[PDB]
Parts: sequence; C-alpha cells; structure tokens
Amino acid sequence: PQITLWQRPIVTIKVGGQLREALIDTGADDTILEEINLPGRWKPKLIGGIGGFIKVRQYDQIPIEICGHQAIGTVLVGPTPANVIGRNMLTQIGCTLNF
Amino acid sequence: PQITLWQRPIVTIKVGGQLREALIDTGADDTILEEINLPGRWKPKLIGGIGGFIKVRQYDQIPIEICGHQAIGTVLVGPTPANVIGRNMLTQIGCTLNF
Ligand SMILES: CC(C)CN(C[C@@H](O)[C@H](Cc1cccc(F)c1)NC(=O)O[C@H]1[C@H]2CO[C@H]3OC[C@@H]1[C@H]3C2)S(=O)(=O)c1ccc2nc(NC3CC3)sc2c1
Repeated sequence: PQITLWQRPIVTIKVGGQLREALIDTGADDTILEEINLPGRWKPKLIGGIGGFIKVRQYDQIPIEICGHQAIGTVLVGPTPANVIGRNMLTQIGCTLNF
Repeated sequence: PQITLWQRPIVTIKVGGQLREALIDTGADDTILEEINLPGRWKPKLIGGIGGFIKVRQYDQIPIEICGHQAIGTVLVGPTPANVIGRNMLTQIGCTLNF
C-alpha cells in the first residue's frame, strides 16, 4: 500500500508464529521487537537510541511477514518501547519514501 | 523525490538560518535536532525513546526547509544522537511510504 504520516505508520506482522503490530520506521537501521519468544540461538548486543542504550538478543535469518510481504533477516528483541520494522527488512518489501 | 532505504534516508535541511543533514524518520512523531542555536522562547520537555529519555528545548512555529520543501512547526533541541525529521513536518511536505 501507500501509507500517509498523519498517524503512526503501524502495520501487522507475523514473526515466530505470533502476530504483532509494528511501526514502519525509516529512522531504524535494524528491526527491534518488544519481548517475544523466538526459537534458536541468539547473541547479546547493546544498541543505542534517544535516551541511551538497551541490551537486546540478536536472532539472525528470522522470517517475518510485514503487511502480507515476506522477508527474512535479523530481529533484535529487547526492552524497546515500540516494535519497529527497520531498513534491513523494509528494503526487502520494496518500501520507499516519496514527496 | 523518491528515496529508497538501502542507505539511511538523509536530506539537507535549513533551520534557524543554518544548514544541517537530518534523517527522514517515519518512526518519529516529532522533529528532534542536536544542539543548534534557535531564536526566541522555548519550554523544557522530557521525551522518550530507545534507551530512556532526554531533556529537550521545545521551540514552536519554527520554519524549516526540508530538501527544498517549506514547513513550519515544533522543533525539539537536545542531546539526540541523530537529527530526525518527524511526522509533524513530514506530513507538511507530502511524504508517504509506499510498498
Ligand atoms: C532515534 C532514531 C535515530 C533511531 N530510532 C528509530 C526511531 O524511529 C525511534 C523509534 C521509536 C519509536 C517509539 C518509541 C521508541 F522508544 C523508539 N523513534 C523515537 O525515538 O521517537 C521518539 C521521539 C520522536 O518523537 C516522539 O515519537 C516517538 C518518541 C517521541 C520522542 S531507535 O528506535 O532508536 C533505533 C531503531 C533501530 C536501530 N537499529 C540500529 N542498528 C545499528 C546502528 C546500526 S540502531 C537503532 C535505533
């Protein structure tokens, strides 16, 4: 679809067999999700944003469905205040900015 | 223009008579700039992101030129790690997401 920005650009995702809402976030390089149970091995990572940093679990090669489009890539799980779909996944679904 | 997301979506802005680069950030409700000298009255505000919060100065009705498009609105100034153009300004320049 086309999404205007009068409201937060929130879409439905499926990841790890679970349904969630997440923000289409062009200011995010990576995809970060609030605590969610994902299978398999992970690596601890510190990531920075406004306010400081958080510790996340990094999962690689995780399939995700983003508003009905299929992608696979790295998902970071940790105490983010919002689920954010970043550019690592947005590039796979052909998401662009236009003005 | 159309902007793809293989790189950070950084554009040139003019604000307060000064030139800066800033991220087109659909995950930002507000526009937040690193320390920059803006004229006039401001109100202290605490804002939250990944990692916690920051104290910012809120300036209202600030004109900004964003990649050659004119907008006016609230700009928050504080210790953000990145200059971000949020939805309060993006809606004025007709910025949309497409996939
Ligand atoms: C700040 C930008 C620069 C980065 N962030 C993406 C922004 O869109 C976040 C999303 C957000 C929204 C809501 C609450 C939040 F806690 C966070 N918006 C945001 O903080 O908004 C703030 C601010 C703007 O106005 C209002 O609107 C929401 C809230 C409030 C005040 S990020 O989440 O820190 C992030 C994400 C992925 C990522 N991947 C990385 N990979 C390594 C380097 C390679 S680093 C990295 C850093």
